Amino acid sequence: AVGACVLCNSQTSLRCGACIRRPFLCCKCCYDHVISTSHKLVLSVNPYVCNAPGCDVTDVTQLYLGGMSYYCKSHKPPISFPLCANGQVFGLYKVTDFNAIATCDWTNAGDYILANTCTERLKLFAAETLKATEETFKLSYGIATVREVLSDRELHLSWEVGKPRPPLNRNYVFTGYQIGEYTFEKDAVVYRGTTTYKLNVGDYFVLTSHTVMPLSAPTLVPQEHYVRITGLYPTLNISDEFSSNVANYQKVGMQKYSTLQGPPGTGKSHFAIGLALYYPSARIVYTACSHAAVDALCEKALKYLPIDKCSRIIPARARVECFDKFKVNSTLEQYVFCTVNALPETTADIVVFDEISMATNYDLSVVNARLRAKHYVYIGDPAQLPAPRTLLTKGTLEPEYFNSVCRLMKTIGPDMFLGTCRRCPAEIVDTVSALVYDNKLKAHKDKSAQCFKMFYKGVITHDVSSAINRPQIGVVREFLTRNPAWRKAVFISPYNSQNAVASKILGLPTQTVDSSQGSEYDYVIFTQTTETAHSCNVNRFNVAITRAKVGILCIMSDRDLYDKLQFTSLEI
Ligand SMILES: O=C(NO)c1ccc2ccccc2n1
Ligand SMILES: [Zn+2]
Ligand SMILES: [Zn+2]
Ligand SMILES: [Zn+2]
Repeated sequence: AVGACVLCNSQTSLRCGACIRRPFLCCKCCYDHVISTSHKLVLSVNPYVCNAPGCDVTDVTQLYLGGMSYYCKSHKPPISFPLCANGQVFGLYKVTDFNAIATCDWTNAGDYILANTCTERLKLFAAETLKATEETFKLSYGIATVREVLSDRELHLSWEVGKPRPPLNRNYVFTGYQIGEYTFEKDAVVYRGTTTYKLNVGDYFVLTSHTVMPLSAPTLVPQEHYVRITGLYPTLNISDEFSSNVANYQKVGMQKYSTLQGPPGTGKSHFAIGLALYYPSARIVYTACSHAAVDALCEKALKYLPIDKCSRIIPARARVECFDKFKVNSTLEQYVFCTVNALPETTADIVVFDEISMATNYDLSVVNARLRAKHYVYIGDPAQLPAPRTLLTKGTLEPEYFNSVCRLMKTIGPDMFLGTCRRCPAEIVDTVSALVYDNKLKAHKDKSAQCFKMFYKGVITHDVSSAINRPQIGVVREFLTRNPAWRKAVFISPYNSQNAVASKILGLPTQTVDSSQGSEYDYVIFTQTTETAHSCNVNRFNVAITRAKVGILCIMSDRDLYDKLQFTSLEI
């Protein structure tokens, strides 16, 4: 009931009762808020409401102080002071951006733009409010009850009337009952639970409604610049493998935090594990939002770092299968690999946070709260995919607004830039360099002469909203007959429904653009499916085509992105 103002830290008993996070607001800032928003309920030890029996006046602008009690204009005593006077709300110990964050529905892009351009304390308020609004929104969808169990990987379901049905993709992990978490894909719905239980008919699955904890630590700690490497001890016997990053590792020891922008295949994993070989005594915590990103870092460490000094932290509510070669849950091992949401309360000499475009300000703050380190290193690429914002429907979110780190990388630029792509054929590197990296990404490989583009709009069908283009899958099928080396290709598309149709017809392994991020394949077959804002997104486009080591076939719908592709044009 007594804390500090979320706008100027001025100690106060006042909290906004109309805010879903009930932030402490000082007399000056509380007034500026209630006089401009629909928010008029003010909370103290006792609420600011009319004390007169059966009176429902709760608006602080319509209330007055009767000695030590509160009353409306109809019930106030002769000697009373309005709670709102001279730019203040009465309380003990006696902003336009805060009003917008506190009242927005988080469905517009301008809401997220503001959540990142605001002050630091408002970035945490925006992050808490957004995350709590994302969870209260989970109470809105309808329950699915089992009607029939077809097999071990398929079932038929009954849906709740009056409440809408949620998107059937691997993104929306349902929580079933206490049989564990369960996922779905499209009347024969394919079921895939984290736990393998012979599902009983009549059982029900409901979405993961978790409670949002408050944020204390900033998204980014205040920057410090040092004259020498601080708290870290370099090697002199440094493997020629990592000699290219020595100057950047030294810059890491001479700053509190450092940003590394690394386009696809420029050596981000290599940079992260080499930093451990450069400061060999340093205790490093490797973190990322996804289990896949943390696992990718584990594969690189297995190759260069002693397997005994490594540990993979796995939480009890195990949703996906993880890295199995390190000792599990040993918080004290020199090298700790763990996802943001499972981080223990520990300290480190260096913290490395990878796949930084996928992080939210909620995640940035959590890392600063659970880990107290001498140095922080943010590795990622603002030209790659951000975390999905489930409430955002109106407008497109730009990279300088993904999180505080991406905002820094897109405005002041990154501290370090890995400029040479070692993975992709030159056709792909030249296209993405011009598309998203301002011609600064250089190709290490020559042109493979296996990068093709075909302009084919086909026919667009929709399974609810995930789009399908059967003629584009047919064009791929025709190409494969004439190109058997492409038999070993991974099929990629912006839609899971397209991928389900392509897996049945082509039999190729399948990946959405979003789930392909971080991975690499010799051959990639990409069908754009539609020319929507989703499939034409340049960050998704950049990710889609930078998955290929040898060859890529792009069946395009957008003339703009087709014309930008510096690939060999095909006909049929
Ligand atoms: O070792 C690596 N991964 O296997 C790697 C990848 C990409 C690189 C790019 C430039 C310099 C070095 C690199 N190293
Ligand atoms: Zn204040
Ligand atoms: Zn409010
Ligand atoms: Zn009253």
